[PDB]
Amino acid sequence: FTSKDTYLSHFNPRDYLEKYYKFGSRHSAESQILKHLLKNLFKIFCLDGVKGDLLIDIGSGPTIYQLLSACESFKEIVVTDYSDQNLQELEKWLKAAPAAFDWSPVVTYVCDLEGNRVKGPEKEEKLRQAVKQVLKCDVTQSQPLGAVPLPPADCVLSTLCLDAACPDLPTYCRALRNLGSLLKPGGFLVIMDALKSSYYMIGEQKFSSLPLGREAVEAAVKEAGYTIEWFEVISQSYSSTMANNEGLFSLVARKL
Ligand SMILES: Nc1ncnc2c1ncn2[C@@H]1O[C@H](CSCC[C@H](N)C(=O)O)[C@@H](O)[C@H]1O
Ligand SMILES: CN1Cc2cc(F)cc3c2N(CC3)C1=N
Repeated sequence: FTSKDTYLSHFNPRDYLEKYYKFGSRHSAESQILKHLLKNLFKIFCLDGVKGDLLIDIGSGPTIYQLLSACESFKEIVVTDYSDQNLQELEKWLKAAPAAFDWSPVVTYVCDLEGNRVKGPEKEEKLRQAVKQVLKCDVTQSQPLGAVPLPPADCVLSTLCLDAACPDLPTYCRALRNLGSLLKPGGFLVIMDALKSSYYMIGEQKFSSLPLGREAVEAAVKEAGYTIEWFEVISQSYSSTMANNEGLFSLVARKL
């Protein structure tokens, strides 16, 4: 399995954003999946009653797409990744660096799902002010943020991280409990990840992915102290040149 040092030495954040998050008129498997993720995260943070004071995002990578509907429903967003270089990319955007990744196609798509109430500029300034803390993170540790003081959060979010981060089910189920340590009892857990998948590519470079099915996922979340409110499985896959998944699951859970 890809080790944490392989993420520190070889995970290229600029390449990663270019292969997966360049929203494209040409209807790429990647654009479709991104459109799938974007309409689910709107559904969860805007239509459903998923709102709170504090949202922690775990495995943020170099991406801000998972936070664009979230910032409508939370006052404070803390973003985390195990890879510093990833957190360095994220911050470029937060600072509105003119060398930050261009997200606006995505910001336009979301500004649309939310019924054009706001322009691109002012949905971007909602997210920037919402993100209060950018922190090192590790889902294998029982205190994944280490020493860092944080109030109990109302929602933990993890997009396409825990498949990347966990060599096996025991580790996977351990990681779920550990994110619960950051959550108020009856606090929301949101996970969007790949189903039946062993790898994904960032350019020439190969990264493992925990190969796990519908049953295994939903079993681990119960084990970890959660009750599932909704669970969803789309059959849409990544390009065959990039990933070997059979689909993607989304879930909203609660902490017993
Ligand atoms: N043990 C670990 N703890 C925390 N993050 C980890 C980890 N192992 C890998 N990661 C991070 O998990 C991420 C997987 S890529 C996911 C990026 C983004 N959330 C998206 O949905 O596209 C990488 O940024 C990698 O650095
Ligand atoms: C963007 N993707 C693509 C992808 C496809 C896949 F099948 C499995 C995994 C990924 N990962 C994590 C695990 C990502 N971070």
